[PDB]
Amino acid sequence: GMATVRLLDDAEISTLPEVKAVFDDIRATRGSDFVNNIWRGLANDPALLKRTWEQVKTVMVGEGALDPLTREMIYLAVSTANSCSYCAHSHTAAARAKGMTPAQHAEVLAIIGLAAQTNALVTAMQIPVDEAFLVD
Amino acid sequence: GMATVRLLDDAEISTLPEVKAVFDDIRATRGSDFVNNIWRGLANDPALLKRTWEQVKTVMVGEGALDPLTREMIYLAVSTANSCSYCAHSHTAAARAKGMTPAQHAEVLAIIGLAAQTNALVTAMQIPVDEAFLV
Amino acid sequence: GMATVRLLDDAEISTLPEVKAVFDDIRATRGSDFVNNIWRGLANDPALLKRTWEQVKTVMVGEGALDPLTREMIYLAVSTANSCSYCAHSHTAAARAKGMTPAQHAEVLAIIGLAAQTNALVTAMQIPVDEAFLVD
Amino acid sequence: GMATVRLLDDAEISTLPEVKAVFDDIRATRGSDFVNNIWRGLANDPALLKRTWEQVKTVMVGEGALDPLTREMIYLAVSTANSCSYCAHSHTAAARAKGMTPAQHAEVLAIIGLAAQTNALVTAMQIPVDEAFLV
Amino acid sequence: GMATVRLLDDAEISTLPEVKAVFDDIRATRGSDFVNNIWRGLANDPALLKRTWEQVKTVMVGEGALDPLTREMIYLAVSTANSCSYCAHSHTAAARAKGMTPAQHAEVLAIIGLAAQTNALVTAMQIPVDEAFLVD
Amino acid sequence: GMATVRLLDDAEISTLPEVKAVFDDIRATRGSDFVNNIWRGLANDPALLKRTWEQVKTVMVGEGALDPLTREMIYLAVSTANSCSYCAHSHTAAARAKGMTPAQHAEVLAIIGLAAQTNALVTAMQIPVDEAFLV
Ligand code: NA
Ligand code: NA
Ligand code: NA
Repeated sequence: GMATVRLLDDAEISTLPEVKAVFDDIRATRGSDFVNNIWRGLANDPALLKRTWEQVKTVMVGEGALDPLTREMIYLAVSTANSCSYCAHSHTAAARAKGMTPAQHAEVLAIIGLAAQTNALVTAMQIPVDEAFLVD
Repeated sequence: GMATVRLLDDAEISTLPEVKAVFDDIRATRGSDFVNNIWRGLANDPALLKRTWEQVKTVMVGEGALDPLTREMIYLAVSTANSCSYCAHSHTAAARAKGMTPAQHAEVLAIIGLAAQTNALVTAMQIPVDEAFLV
Repeated sequence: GMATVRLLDDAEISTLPEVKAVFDDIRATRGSDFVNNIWRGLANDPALLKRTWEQVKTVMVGEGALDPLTREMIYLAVSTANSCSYCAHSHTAAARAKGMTPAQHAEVLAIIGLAAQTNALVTAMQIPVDEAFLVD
Repeated sequence: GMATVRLLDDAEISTLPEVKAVFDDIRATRGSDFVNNIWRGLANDPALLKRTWEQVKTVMVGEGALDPLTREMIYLAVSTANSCSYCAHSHTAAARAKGMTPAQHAEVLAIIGLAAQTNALVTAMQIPVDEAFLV
Repeated sequence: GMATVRLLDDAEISTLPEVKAVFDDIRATRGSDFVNNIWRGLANDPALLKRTWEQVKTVMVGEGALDPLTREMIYLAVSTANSCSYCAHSHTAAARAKGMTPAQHAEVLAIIGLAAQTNALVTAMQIPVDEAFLVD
Repeated sequence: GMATVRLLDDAEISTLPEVKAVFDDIRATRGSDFVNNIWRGLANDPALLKRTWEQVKTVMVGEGALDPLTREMIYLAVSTANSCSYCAHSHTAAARAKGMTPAQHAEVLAIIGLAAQTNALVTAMQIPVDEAFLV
């Protein structure tokens, strides 16, 4: 296929208790029977699959200091700066599912573009850290 | 110096009308006298200085989609993923000044670490885009 | 095509002695008549093609401090961190050809994910280098 | 300070039972008293500290696919390609402590430089994936 | 489609004065009726579209310290180092349109490869900045 | 030290015939006695030192497609986008020594910032490649 690993289908996963447990938890957690490809590739290693899902579930689900949409927008900006194409798609879809409006999307993009610009400029100028930033 | 350009000080900026216009605008906009070093470096090219500041005002300052703190936390996240040291400092400072609490900072860091990991894993596996995402 | 440069075929390469010399050496070295696309794009500039191949041959082939499989796993991790999609494919194939097991692959992935995480966290925290790391 | 978070010292960690549990576990695991600064930064968020340490133990410590040194050299390579200065230092130190010799270090650097170059060249040419790799 | 945003067509754009103004300026500036996809995705947010185009027009068009071809080659090298696949294509096409020869292209590639190599080596070695570089 | 390898000084290089050959060649090539620290780090692996220098001479030095300054400015741009601090310094210095003026430096920075922004925006939107670019 196009991944460097096999993408496991539901039929195979039902024969793999460790993997089925994780996939059913994803579905129960997300409120949808759709589980996206990232998980189907991680499924080749049950231990990694569970470590990754447990993190995602802890960080991105439940009460916390930031609302779920805000968390997805941060995830989307990070995915972009890391130039992960799949991640740009999945987290844009997830942001939309968590209520991201066109207006909000446009602003997220604007920030990602501006930040990339100023980051590059700072790096080219080798701006030293202001001493005011270093006070305890 | 330590930068690859000179960092213009206030004394020099006094006699540079196009540049003082921006520094005045920055100070008038942030309510403070302190202008950080990025701007002092950009000041070598008054046009680029103006363009950069205009973008920052439009995107970052005022009524808009997202609150100022949310914008700043997205800005911090980008700065980290792009590996810019100065920028991590500057935008951690900005987010705090815009009211980022310890609790919020901890969750931003957790999201940044987690996204770094999944991004890396997806890239290694070369996961193709779900047809669902394309409809 | 899809590359920003032409991909040279065997028929054309046989008319180009400088390029044919390199391609035949790749085949002799690798023990296979298959030469992958990277080389076919580099072939547009014979000098660059030979500089690149000579490096690859020196670093990745022959006795050295690390075994060939270990070298490919490092190459694969680097390719990933540099987000080169083609390189993720080619070096996963090369790692497999050099004996990488499913278990080993899963561990390489695990390290790449964990390292990306801790690298990001360190960068966000701007952790200063421990003085113990700086002793001569 | 120089970090964007405080680096908890042993005195503070003494009275932080969830955090001392991890520092004790780290020390008990590495056989040494020295815990590097990354952990002291992570200690501000005891949960993230625990999660990060659990991953490191599972992936990096003990019987597994690859020897500990090989794991460390892959970790070093990633850290370099991601451009993390602290991490280059920390994992060069770890690899040496796990027995990386001058000769091995030189070859890792050579591979890292070479991969950087070919990755860059492939990206510029936008080489499509061979159909062979997809069967 | 394949973008995470809609790509606006000419028919729709003619109903959107703000967006049509920008697109016609691109065409007038570039001397061609072809406007590439980046602009059609930015078109979902007129304000961002105009901010981006105004920058591009100011920096990349008109008299300045560097000739237009040189500007495109720098843009292409940056795009590559940022691993933006679309940008590698568009700026290679733009460089060619501004007169880039095969010989020049090969040299740009050579520099991009070499720089990526030395940058990686310096980073792995953590080479400290020579004091000679720090004199005012 | 501050580097993860030792930086060989001229005294050590005196008695290292393969390495002095390169340092002599570098100095003979640049017309100057000053050899920057990158080479002193590479000198730990004489073979890698030689390979790296051979590439630099072939690509960067002499008659070729592009003038030496243009090559250096492309090299600077790459170094910035790859986020290498030392390299930003070294290649800003090289470009100046090869005649980069304030005006040229300002435009390089402007291009680097602009490309960073559009690259980021294209990646976020996942713009597909125009069929025009593929004919
Ligand atoms: Na002054
Ligand atoms: Na204390
Ligand atoms: Na000495």
